[PDB]
Amino acid sequence: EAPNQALLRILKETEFKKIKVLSSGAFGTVYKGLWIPEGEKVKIPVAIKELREATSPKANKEILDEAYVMASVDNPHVCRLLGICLTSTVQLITQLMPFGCLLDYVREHKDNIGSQYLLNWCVQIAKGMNYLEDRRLVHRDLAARNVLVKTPQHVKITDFGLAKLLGAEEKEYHAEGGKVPIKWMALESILHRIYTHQSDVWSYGVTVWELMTFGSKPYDGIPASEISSILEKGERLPQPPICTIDVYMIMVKCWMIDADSRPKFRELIIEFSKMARDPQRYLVIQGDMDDVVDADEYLI
Ligand SMILES: CN[C@@H]1C[C@H]2O[C@@](C)([C@@H]1OC)n1c3ccccc3c3c4c(c5c6c(n2c5c31)CCCC6)C(=O)N=C4
Repeated sequence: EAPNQALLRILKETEFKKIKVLSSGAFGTVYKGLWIPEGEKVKIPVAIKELREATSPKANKEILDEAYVMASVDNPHVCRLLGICLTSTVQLITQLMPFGCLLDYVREHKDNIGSQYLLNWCVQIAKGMNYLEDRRLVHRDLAARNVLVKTPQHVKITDFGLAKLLGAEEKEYHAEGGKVPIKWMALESILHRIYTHQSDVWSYGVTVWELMTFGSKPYDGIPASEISSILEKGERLPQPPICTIDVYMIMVKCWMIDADSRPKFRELIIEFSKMARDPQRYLVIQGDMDDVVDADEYLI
């Protein structure tokens, strides 16, 4: 329907100086870096992603898909794509999220994370997702590992490696085979490989649980083959200790079998917002260079 007029920006390799690896693995490597366009007199902290070295024409098709998706989103709670670089090895340039991945941030900081933070993150992610829903986009890989931390007060949804743009009002996405995170998935997904905005809500549910348990592993133990039967059984994840029944009851709703019974992201924004006005009522926690510009201030 609506034409996608997003701009894809092609950047010169000599406009950005790498600085250090921040993570390599199966997927590839990610660099901390600076982007210093033309004469513009700005330096922009960036992360440079290079889907390994291996230039198999499979690895460039995928990174180009991510870039497609990331170029089509503009929201405070969704990660910023700056452009791509067309070297032999094709590089994704995104905004640096210095504090890293939110899952590691909760593990690394429990003893210092208060309810105000937990509830604010929940609101911010719900905003990111509500906005993806507006852009008729289905994330399919929402999990705490895929949300990054720009500042502890500001998180952004990332990893669009599995995301799909729903074509002409095509209610649900029918997927191929291939590796898929089972423990974060709606049931109608694990069984029929259907993916809906409502199935994203489910993973929102597990994402919140990962936050409230400070980074625990969903169904730690249970191998992935059981997960479907276990959920048909009516079993769900346990109420985290810090969690009031108010909060946990919202998790549980994300995990209903009737997809349309679960809450809409716009509703999750509201509920978590109300809770964020009085955090200690809802979560019970012991103790409770010169020309640098952030990407979020660098517009064109
Ligand atoms: C566990 N999740 C990973 C940690 C990581 O590799 C991944 C693939 C994962 O996260 C989504 N990843 C991306 C994957 C797809 C698009 C963008 C990123 C990405 C970015 C950044 C990452 C950082 C770290 N990853 C960063 C980034 C590791 C910690 C330092 C910063 C960053 O600063 N801006 C973008």
